[PDB]
Amino acid sequence: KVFGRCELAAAMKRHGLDNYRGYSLGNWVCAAKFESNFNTQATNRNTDGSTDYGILQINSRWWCNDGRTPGSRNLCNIPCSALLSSDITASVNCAKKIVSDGNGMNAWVAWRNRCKGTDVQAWIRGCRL
Repeated sequence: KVFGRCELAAAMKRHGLDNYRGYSLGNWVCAAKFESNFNTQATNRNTDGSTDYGILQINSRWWCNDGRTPGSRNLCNIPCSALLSSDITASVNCAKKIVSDGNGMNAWVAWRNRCKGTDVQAWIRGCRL
């Protein structure tokens, strides 16, 4: 699905993301613009061979089942392609837990560089929720 700016994210709050586990709603919409370009079908195989999946860019190495990942933990218990699907109602669950790890946003590389120190609520500005 190709999502628009203001219509790609209203569902996050529909899935519990408002100031969840201390992260502001100012910090969520920035990152996906930096991991799959508002796109759900973008998954990218790192040099590490653990292919990343979804807008979220989740790698096959620590979280989901693809089978081309040796030694994969698969803590998420979900087929990796179940993430990319037109319906995103379940992928956020693993996301909503990835941070509880105590690394929170550390797992994502874009928020730490492109979204850190930014005008984050300026990504939620101008929209109706």
